[PDB]
Amino acid sequence: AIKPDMKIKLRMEGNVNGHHFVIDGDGTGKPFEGKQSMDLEVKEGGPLPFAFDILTTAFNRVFAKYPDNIQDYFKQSFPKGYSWERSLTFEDGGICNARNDITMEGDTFYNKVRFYGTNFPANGPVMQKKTLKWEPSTEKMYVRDGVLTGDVETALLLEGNAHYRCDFRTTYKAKEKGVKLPGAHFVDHCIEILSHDKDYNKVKLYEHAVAHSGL
Repeated sequence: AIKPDMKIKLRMEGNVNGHHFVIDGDGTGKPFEGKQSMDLEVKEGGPLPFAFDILTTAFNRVFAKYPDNIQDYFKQSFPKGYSWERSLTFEDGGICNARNDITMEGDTFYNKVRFYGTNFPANGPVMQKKTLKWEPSTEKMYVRDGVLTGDVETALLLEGNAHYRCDFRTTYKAKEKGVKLPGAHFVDHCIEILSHDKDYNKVKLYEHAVAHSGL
């Protein structure tokens, strides 16, 4: 069902601190190598009045290198696909909720992304655009009440040698009843903006991910 080379199509509609936007994406990935890249364009609401870095993790865990010894929930969820809901809790009270419904049509994944942020302080690094990047992290994967869940404790690097801490919780649900849940495991990952224009209206994004048993 999943080919060594797959395409990505994306539309995100969201609002952060009452600021509405629509952002489209076009990309390619190697599901078996755990690599994806995409070109993003802001279609409405630009130039965004907040850090682009808070949207980047909302822009498909099907593009993770899984070893044989861990059940790959994400490749086995296709062709029907799966959804996730995610909460982002920042140290300064900022909160985001994001959801994605992922379908596959031939060699292409379609992503319907929604993103909602609120309670970011006007003087904070997100609304002042002082964020530099996400630090690489490890996702902890386990089952909570019959639902595959993942936790990430990570941080944004800010200008002036400071970090801005964020906790992620994500839940993942296959469209097909019957897709067996995996055992607990880890996913190492890195996300990078490879290129951008002046106000981040056009952005090239890269992600690489590897699943392991922590040895």
